Amino acid sequence: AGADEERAETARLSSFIGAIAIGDLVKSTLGPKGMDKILLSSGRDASLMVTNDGATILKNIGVDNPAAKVLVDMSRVQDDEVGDGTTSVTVLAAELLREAESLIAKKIHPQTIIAGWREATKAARQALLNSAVDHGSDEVKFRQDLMNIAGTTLSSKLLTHHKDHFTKLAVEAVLRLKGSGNLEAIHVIKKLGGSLADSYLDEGFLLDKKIGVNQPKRIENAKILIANTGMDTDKIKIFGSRVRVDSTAKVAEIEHAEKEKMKEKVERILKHGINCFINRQLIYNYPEQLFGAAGVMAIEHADFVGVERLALVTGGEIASTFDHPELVKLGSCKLIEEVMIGEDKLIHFSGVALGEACTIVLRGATQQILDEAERSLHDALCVLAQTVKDSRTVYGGGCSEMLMAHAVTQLASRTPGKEAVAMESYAKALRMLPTIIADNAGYDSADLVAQLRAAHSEGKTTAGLDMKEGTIGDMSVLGITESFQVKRQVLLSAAEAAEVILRVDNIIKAAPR
Amino acid sequence: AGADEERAETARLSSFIGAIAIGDLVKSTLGPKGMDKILLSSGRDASLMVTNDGATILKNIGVDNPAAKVLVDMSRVQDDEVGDGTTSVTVLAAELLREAESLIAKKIHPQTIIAGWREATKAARQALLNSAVDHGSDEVKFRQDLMNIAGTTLSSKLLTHHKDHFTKLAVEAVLRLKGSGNLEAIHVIKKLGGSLADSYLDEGFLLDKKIGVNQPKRIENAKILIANTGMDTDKIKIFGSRVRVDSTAKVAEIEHAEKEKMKEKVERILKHGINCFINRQLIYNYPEQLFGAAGVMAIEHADFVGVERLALVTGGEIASTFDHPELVKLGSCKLIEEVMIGEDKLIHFSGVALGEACTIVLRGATQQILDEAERSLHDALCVLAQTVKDSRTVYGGGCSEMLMAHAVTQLASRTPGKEAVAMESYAKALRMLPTIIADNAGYDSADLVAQLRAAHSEGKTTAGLDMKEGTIGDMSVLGITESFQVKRQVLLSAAEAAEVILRVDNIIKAAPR
Repeated sequence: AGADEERAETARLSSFIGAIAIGDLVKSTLGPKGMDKILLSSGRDASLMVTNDGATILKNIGVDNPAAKVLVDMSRVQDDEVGDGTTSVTVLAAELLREAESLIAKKIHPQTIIAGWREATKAARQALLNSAVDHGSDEVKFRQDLMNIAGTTLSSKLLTHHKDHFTKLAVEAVLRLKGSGNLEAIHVIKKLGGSLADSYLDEGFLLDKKIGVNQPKRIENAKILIANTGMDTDKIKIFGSRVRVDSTAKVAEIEHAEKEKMKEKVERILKHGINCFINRQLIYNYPEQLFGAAGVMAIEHADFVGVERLALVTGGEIASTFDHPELVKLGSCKLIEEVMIGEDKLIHFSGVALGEACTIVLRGATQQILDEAERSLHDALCVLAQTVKDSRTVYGGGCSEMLMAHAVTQLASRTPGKEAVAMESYAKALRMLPTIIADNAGYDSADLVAQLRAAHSEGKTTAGLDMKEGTIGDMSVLGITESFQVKRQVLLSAAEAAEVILRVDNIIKAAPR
Repeated sequence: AGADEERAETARLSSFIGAIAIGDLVKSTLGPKGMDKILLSSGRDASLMVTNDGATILKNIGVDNPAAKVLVDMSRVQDDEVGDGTTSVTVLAAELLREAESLIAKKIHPQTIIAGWREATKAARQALLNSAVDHGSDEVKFRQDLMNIAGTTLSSKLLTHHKDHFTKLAVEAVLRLKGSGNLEAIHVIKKLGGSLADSYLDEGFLLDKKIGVNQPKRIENAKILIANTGMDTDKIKIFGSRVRVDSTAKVAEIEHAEKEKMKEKVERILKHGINCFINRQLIYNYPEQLFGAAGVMAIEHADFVGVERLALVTGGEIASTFDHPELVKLGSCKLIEEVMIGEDKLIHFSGVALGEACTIVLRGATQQILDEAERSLHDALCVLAQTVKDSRTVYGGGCSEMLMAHAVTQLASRTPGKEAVAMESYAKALRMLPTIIADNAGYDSADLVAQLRAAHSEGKTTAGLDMKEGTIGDMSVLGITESFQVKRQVLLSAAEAAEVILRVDNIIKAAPR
């Protein structure tokens, strides 16, 4: 914010360079046959993280001075709105900058060209409802639940040999989730034990905390108690001061007063039959001895985020002062256990009556490759949730991109003068995607482009790029699909992201999320 | 002393340089195709200020020694009477200085030449009587409310693709505003999302605070409580002074006394069914636990300005001590809730019975330019208030400037030789405006000048510069008009502001501190 004012040819360059740098790397990550990239960095890193998620690495690091971090930051909101699919939105935005070089020859007002985006809105709209896509998504569904798009998201991913099976699991998770109540209460955690499943579906919530060395091993017909206020007692406001006493015999009454807090907790805890206590904060030591004899399992410093999800699950409770027990607290009673899972001990909450919220647990052999499950897993939750609400999708594998390109070529001749060259340039941008997908397949890129264009022109929406084949094939059999709004938003977002580059001279940061 | 001293050519020149420097930055700003400017300076500035409105930026900063700050100050008096819309008054005054170069081809007394300023008065009258203007815009008004001047103020702003729709909305806001109420209760915030409307009109008030993580999600048949005094207790008007109590046993009573403040609050609260509590200041912790269990949503440290506006809307209240809830307070009861409109959550107050005090919330793409709208809408409220009050307007798009220019050319020849040279210089000043509006359009400036003059001299006031066409067109169809007093004052103000600089010869500065 101190200066570094750049104009026209050089200012354009800073954005232009940012777009080209990002485009080649994200480029290798598209399609069923994606390429893994290894990153090395110093200071609070430790090792090479292999991520083939075009958005995860970009979010993690803001490496340098040029403007692109905000453009990158934006893709996550897109994830919120529709998710990842396969990364492609960033690539299209970068490629319109390529013909900026052609424009120097044009030599008038770059802003005048910006008009083409006003037409770009038309292009976004024309693409919309002309694609001819899938139909159905009835609700729950028997065999269309998955073995489709999640597989596509993971096809580019290394884990597919084992994870194609657990990618399948994710849709079961979405079916329970759907109804009235938004996106809430979804939690999943990694484990180091190995099994031919690589995942377990928990009917309840997974935590990872323990009361202490002593206490009963298992509880039956468990009741749940949640307290806002801590077990600790002493200071308050209007302290009563710091004390000295006349015989050190009265210091004992102070000790006695502590016992009263212990007694209230045990006397009404017993009537309920209390099997487990969960508190989101520090716990006072005296009650700890009490809980072990009673036969009650308590949790010290339980995290608040886990608790809120649990409340929806159990049926909730009204959390206040120690009066909180019995009726003011609602507790589910199926099964609460501390269960050893092949090695690292954890606590399992299960059998929730509500059914609205559930937790997913992962297992594996034990290596860098097994850790990618955490990487892949974040991606799986978002893809499926989007598929239900949009109720619309598009054909993947580049099928969508070639058809649109045929239509846009016509447009450049149509538009007047100055607009026509700029509109034309946007059209040729779509051409690179077919080439990028073919090259990584191990087949000659030049042959692929021509054959691809002929099939899309013909009118078959299903036909697309088949990398294993090396030619063009039927995308629908493959099961590669993209959500409808991913394409709808990218067209509008690319247009509003590219325009800002030429128009604002002074950059840096501050504002909304 | 050692102070800067200048004579003849240099003294005049310092004034001369200040006028030229301002004109180049301001020229981009004028008319339906204006440019956004960002100025950065170090220290006592903090962040980038980009102001579309020319008057606001000049006032703010006194960058250097050369005099121009006083000329700038005059624009604000104009602003109270009318001000904004588009800025053109400053530009015209600056160009009058360029012809002074020709004045050296004379040499003794500029004051006889100064007769031109008197001549300028003659020019002002011609503008004010000629043309046709507009009449009514009498009060409330159904279709003449907007799609006129507000659109034009916005036209110089880039956002006007979807924005012009937003400008149209603002007149409805002024209709409620106007009356004996004066200028009060108007608040506007833009939000993340994507819709064609890009804006929502809220009959109530928009706020951004939360009681805490806990509390009911939505309140229905809401009762609103506003308190002047905080929930904090320990002071009073009579202290009971510094506290030391003979032993530790008594301090227990004091804690219990605190409970009475908690308890009084609940007893009054339950009968009413209180759904929301808003306090302007720090809030004591004990009540916070109470509100959550009850099912009441409270707001901590709410801004006072928002509160006053709300009182007029709800029906008001006598916000005193805890005796405050019930009949002494009036609470509107439609619906108060926390809503995630998109991906950012805010609290919405709506459904006010009174009907006169509304809040406007805007939707945009996701980045600065949208905040530009925050800039523009605030400006908009002032524009509408003046247009109705003035009851006078002129045609926009530079239509006004060319007509006056045709009349002034005759005047130069009409006067005797020396008067004619000075008289013609004022006349040519009007010529640059047609050129300035056309140049930012993206069309060659020279072609535009010849065609424009021919249409105005014909006798058609409505005809003007059409940037969208690339030639000239009918201004009236567009719906672009400028407030009438901007023209009276600029011509009257321009003469004496510039004149004081010339009237003093050989400015000499010396012998100070």
